[PDB]
Amino acid sequence: NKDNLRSPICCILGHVRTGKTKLLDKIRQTNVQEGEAGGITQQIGATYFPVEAIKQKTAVVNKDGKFEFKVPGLLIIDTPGHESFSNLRSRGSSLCNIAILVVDIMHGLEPQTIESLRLLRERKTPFVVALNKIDRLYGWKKIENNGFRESFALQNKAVQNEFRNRLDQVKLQFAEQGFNSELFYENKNFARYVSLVPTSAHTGEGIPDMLKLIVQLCQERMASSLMYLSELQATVLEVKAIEGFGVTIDVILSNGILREGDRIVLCGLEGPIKTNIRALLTPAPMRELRIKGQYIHHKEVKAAQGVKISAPGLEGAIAGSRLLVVGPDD
Ligand SMILES: Nc1nc2c(ncn2[C@@H]2O[C@H](COP(=O)(O)OP(=O)(O)OP(O)(O)=S)[C@@H](O)[C@H]2O)c(=O)[nH]1
Ligand SMILES: [Mg+2]
Repeated sequence: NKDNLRSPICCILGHVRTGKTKLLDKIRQTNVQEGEAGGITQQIGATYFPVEAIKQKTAVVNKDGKFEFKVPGLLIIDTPGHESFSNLRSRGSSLCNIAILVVDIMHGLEPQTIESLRLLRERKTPFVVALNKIDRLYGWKKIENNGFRESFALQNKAVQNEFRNRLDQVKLQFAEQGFNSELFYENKNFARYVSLVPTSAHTGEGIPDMLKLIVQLCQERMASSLMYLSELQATVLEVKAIEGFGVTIDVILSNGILREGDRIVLCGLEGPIKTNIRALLTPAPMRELRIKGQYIHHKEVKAAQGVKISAPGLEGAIAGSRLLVVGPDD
């Protein structure tokens, strides 16, 4: 049914300083990356992208306009690239229906790329690879926010030669790791072979191709079930004190529908916590949940979304705990 439609979850994974947060910043038109403490990503980030915005940002690679969008929206998960946060990467990976694996085209596959590849392989998660930082190709000239193929056609042959050498050795690296990969238009076996999207976080080039590709991951590679809403699933990302709201929880609503006044149960230090959802909040669209700002009050939220819950007795709450809704009787 057209209602009960579900927004899938996409996880961005990659080696440290590969441009994950920067790519998200370019799509969002924000500056989270500069703001980050320690100059690193240390927490899971949630941004919701309405399908309209995706249509906007994919216009250059879909100018006839006959490409089909059957998703209501897409929830996007940013993850830490550092070696230390294996656990956060694992959690994010557990949550996400599809993925973008970011590779620095200059460096190729690196240890955390390998780790992420194991994570994706183990949970059989459909993914595309973003060859980021293509502007670092010597003598690259920019057309802002343009499809990769269009701008690549305009490049000189030094740039094309460097690009195809790096592309070749990245393909050989993937082959060594047990993956057959292809440049996204060159791929004839979408099910078995991984599409590669050259991108620039600074220039925004290749991003429309990437967006349209994760969309096609949702429509073709992802299970049909997850196109539609189902029995509720939610996971606690964070526990924090917010003023006017006391101790609140940042939660990923993976499936189902969350409602205001719902009696919920989640896990705390020494045991279960049963309470009622007094306030159901989201960040503004195209904005991170962890980043503070304004909130939108909801009387219900449909999966998948990043939400903030205000409720009594959430002090003990544990991150990574599942969240359940308790029905009125028996
Ligand atoms: N030239 C160029 N630089 C980029 C590009 N993408 C990211 N960078 C630079 O690389 C650095 C790291 O970017 P960042 O967004 O923090 O990567 P990350 O994957 O999120 O890093 P982390 O979360 O694992 S710590 C930043 O200083 C950014 O300016 C790109 O496409 N082109
Ligand atoms: Mg980051």
